[PDB]
Amino acid sequence: FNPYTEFKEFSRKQIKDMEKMFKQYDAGRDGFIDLMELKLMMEKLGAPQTHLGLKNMIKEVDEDFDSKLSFRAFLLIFRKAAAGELQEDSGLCVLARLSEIDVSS
Ligand SMILES: [Ca+2]
Repeated sequence: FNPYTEFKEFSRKQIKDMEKMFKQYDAGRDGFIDLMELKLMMEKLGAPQTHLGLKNMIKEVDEDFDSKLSFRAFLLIFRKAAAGELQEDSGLCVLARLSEIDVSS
């Protein structure tokens, strides 16, 4: 898929930064962040989430029904963040905040 045409609100630098973080936490190297990998990510960032909380984070952006996060789903988190669509202090809000990738340009 082409992230550059699908997510025109982000510069190529920003998309590559997001790719850097995505790859860092896809420990399995399969191109997805699954529930267990996302559990570890939230722990490492210092904001651990419950079983079902993590499932709901994935559900919110998993528009392709992978039951895990593709890179498209990951970018969608930042799109929702940048557009004010995430619930205040929700798991996805916290992920985007603690990622250190600034989308509040
Ligand atoms: Ca993976």
